[PDB]
Amino acid sequence: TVPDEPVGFWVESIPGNDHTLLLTWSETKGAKYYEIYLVSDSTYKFIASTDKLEYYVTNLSPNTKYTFALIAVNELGPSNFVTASSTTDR
Repeated sequence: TVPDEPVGFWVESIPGNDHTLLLTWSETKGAKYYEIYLVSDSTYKFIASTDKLEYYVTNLSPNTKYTFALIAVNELGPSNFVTASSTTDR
């Protein structure tokens, strides 16, 4: 089957850094990789694909609320999307 939807998707600050966010999520049944999107103007814009359980999104603007969407993917297809948000507030 396609993978489960990831859970525990969190967007975390990096201490003293207002240009980066650390995304993390749980290990997901069936997942061969994960794909991350930025939710921008109520559309999804590709950011990265990874086989890890975390990803640093860099070159962000300070004082901005960012929302991301995450899927898990295998050969059969993707899971549903899950979202999470945080800010780069100084």
